[PDB]
Amino acid sequence: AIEFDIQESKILKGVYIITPNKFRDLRGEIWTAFTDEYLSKLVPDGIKFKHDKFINSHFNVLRGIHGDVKTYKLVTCVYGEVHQVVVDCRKDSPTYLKWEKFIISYKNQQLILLPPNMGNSHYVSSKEAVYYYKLAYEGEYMDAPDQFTYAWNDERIGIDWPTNTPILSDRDILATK
Amino acid sequence: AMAIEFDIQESKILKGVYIITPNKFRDLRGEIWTAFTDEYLSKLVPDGIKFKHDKFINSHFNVLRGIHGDVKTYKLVTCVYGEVHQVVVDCRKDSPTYLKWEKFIISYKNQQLILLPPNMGNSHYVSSKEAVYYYKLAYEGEYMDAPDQFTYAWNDERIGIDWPTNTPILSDRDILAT
Ligand SMILES: Nc1nc2c(ncn2[C@@H]2O[C@H](COP(=O)(O)OP(=O)(O)O)[C@@H](O)[C@H]2O)c(=O)[nH]1
Ligand SMILES: Nc1nc2c(ncn2[C@@H]2O[C@H](COP(=O)(O)OP(=O)(O)O)[C@@H](O)[C@H]2O)c(=O)[nH]1
Repeated sequence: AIEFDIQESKILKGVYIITPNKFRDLRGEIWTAFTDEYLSKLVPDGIKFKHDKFINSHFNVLRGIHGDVKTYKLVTCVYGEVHQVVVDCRKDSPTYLKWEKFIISYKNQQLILLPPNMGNSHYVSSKEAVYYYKLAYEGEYMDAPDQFTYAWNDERIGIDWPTNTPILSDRDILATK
Repeated sequence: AMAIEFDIQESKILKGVYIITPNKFRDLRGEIWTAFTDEYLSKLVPDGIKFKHDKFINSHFNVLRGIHGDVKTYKLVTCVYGEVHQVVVDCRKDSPTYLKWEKFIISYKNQQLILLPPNMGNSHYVSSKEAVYYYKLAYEGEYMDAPDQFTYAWNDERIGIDWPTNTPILSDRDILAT
């Protein structure tokens, strides 16, 4: 019954697009976002998905670009719509500072796996959105002080966003200067 | 850095059922919160049993789902968008509260995750326009799909659940139980 299509990105090595199946009828939809059996093999042995988070954001909010040295992230949108943008922040990568966009609609389920040293960002194109992500890492959670931040509009990255005037946290503003 | 926190209270009326309340960082952009960590919450289920399965149910207004359960699955349930009337039923025949129930009205204003042990009846009713229902499942071995689950009628008079309507939208499984 439960299934996952798993494709590697054609642009960024190590980034995977996971597409679950669902039971859909007129009443709504039911689906499995993760099982340990099918998806734990996306991260190397000894590192476990052990942390689930949600971000409720309003229209025109942009969060990013955030990353750290050890955390794998499995991300999606379970209500509304986001422009999810993954940035290659691995300095030893031949695609360093290239990016890939997924427009993730809660009607079309797509989970994106980001390895460590990748930049995570998203922009809310719907009225509200709910962003779900699982984190896999060893040891303590890497909070804001232990993360790096690239500016949402860094010209070296050149991300194509739907606006020039998003709503940004003070952290995400600070990175523009 | 606002630290990740969980308040954990046992239900005053159904032994073995826990109400988990996370903290949140709220600002003008919206909200960020942690629904689960292994470090804080794995101790809600006995040793050897792991939360290993995450599911979502997107439903419309007036949809009722339930009452579903099985012999071995622990469930950690909440609503991450909209509002549900979450109702837990004690389906443990040894229990002195067998077929009693407890309601939690769950939304982002009262962000609340409910832990159900095995042999408990899980149900919810969607009181908002749309809702997203998130739940984690902990169990050993294979997933228990619909044929290996029990079903009590949403309106079973022996249970006597107070729902906001007499005319919910029901799956054919949940109708069959009438
Ligand atoms: N792909 C997928 N299908 C699911 C999931 N959960 C439930 N279903 C399907 O939803 C269908 C309807 O569920 P339900 O009405 O409770 O039981 P049934 O009518 O007796 O099968 C079943 O065929 C399940 O296999 C899931 O996580 N993923
Ligand atoms: N309570 C809680 N706070 C969190 C969580 N995740 C992040 N935060 C906090 O949210 C705040 C805002 O993050 P952000 O604006 O991106 O970074 P900041 O501006 O440097 O604080 C920080 O203080 C984090 O510690 C969580 O799961 N729960």
